[PDB]
Amino acid sequence: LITDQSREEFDILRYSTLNTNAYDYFGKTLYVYLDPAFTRKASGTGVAAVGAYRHQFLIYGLEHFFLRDLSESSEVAIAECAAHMIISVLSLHPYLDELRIAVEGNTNQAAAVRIACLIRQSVQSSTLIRVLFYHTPDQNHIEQPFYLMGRDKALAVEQFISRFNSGYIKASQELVSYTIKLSHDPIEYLLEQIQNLHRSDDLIIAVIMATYLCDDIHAIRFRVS
Ligand SMILES: CN(Cc1ccc(F)cc1)C(=O)CC(=O)C(=O)O
Ligand SMILES: [Mn+2]
Ligand SMILES: [Mn+2]
Ligand SMILES: [Mn+2]
Repeated sequence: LITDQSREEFDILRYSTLNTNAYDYFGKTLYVYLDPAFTRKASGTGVAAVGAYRHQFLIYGLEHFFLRDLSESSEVAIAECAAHMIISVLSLHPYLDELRIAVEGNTNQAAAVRIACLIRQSVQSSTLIRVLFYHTPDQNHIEQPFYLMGRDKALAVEQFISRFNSGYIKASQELVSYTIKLSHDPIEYLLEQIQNLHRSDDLIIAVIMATYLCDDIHAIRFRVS
């Protein structure tokens, strides 16, 4: 259960990240979590781009979208959508010099590795940046660029609820979203998913997980793909 004050302050108090006199105030690494679409009913693809300000977090980008055809063409669509958001966030924040991405590979491990590669090729065509992916060892023990969700989801949700209520999770006032803002405010949209958090959710799961993978404890899992 999320406090009404935290919801109110999340809406009215946002980080002004474009003052050139304040570029050296923020963390220089962008953490991205991607939750791909999974179908009786179909879920969408959730993407969140978070960063650090001291011991707090700020959301830079959010993407939530549903596909019309889910046969390999969707992999290109998911990757391009995520890459477009990342490129725009990096264009506005020149202080970001590292990119740490986690692609959820629970639904399909092979498709997750394909998406990771597609994002890496798009981002590297557009900008010169260090790109690291979360690596998990597969059935054959070879490290692959995907994240596997399990029991730790309970820990990540718990951690989030405590940080959110303390006001340690804030939005950027130059928050990038190409998929949302379609008769919405991206924050008001995210807040609706926050109010339904229990003990569609793809966007809040991406926010919870991106802020969870910020920890030093996970740093060793991020490698060049
Ligand atoms: C079923 N899984 C994979 C999963 C498996 C085990 C686990 F602990 C956590 C996640 C989904 O990711 C579903 C989803 O996004 C959705 O319905 O929007
Ligand atoms: Mn408002
Ligand atoms: Mn998922
Ligand atoms: Mn999902």
